[PDB]
Amino acid sequence: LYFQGADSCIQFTRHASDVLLNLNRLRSRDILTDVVIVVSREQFRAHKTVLMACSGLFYSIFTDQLKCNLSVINLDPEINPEGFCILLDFMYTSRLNLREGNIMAVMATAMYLQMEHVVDTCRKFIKASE
Ligand SMILES: O=C1Cc2cc(Nc3nc(NCc4cccnc4)ncc3Cl)ccc2N1
Ligand SMILES: [K+]
Repeated sequence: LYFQGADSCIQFTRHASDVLLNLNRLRSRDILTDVVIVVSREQFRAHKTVLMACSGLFYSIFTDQLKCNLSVINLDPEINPEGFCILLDFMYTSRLNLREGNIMAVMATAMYLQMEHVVDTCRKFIKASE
């Protein structure tokens, strides 16, 4: 479906989420993935443009003339791979699987990746939990 947006244009309600769903399908089938992110010896395949669109750290890395060519990126080995996995899934779905057992790891990983809206959200859920 579509609607008449704030401008004159026709706007498609599900378009952006459909694009993201299709990018996640590509990721799931390893189609056009162009980088491996390595965390504590676990490898995660992804699309650089999606990483950059969601993360300040990945934005800085891939706009750098030297680093934009890298097909492998190592993160700080103190990073929890589960924390990374949760944020990567978020990037491709808009859904953040936050819970008691993981929220601290997720918040620390989001801070490192410069995902400021996720960091704020984590703060609110920790602050309410106290
Ligand atoms: O009108 C349109 C818009 C459109 C987008 C895409 N792109 C993708 N589709 C899927 N899966 C569904 C699919 C697979 C194979 C054939 N048909 C549909 N996964 C990933 C991507 Cl990137 C494919 C076809 C069409 N047709
Ligand atoms: K670790």
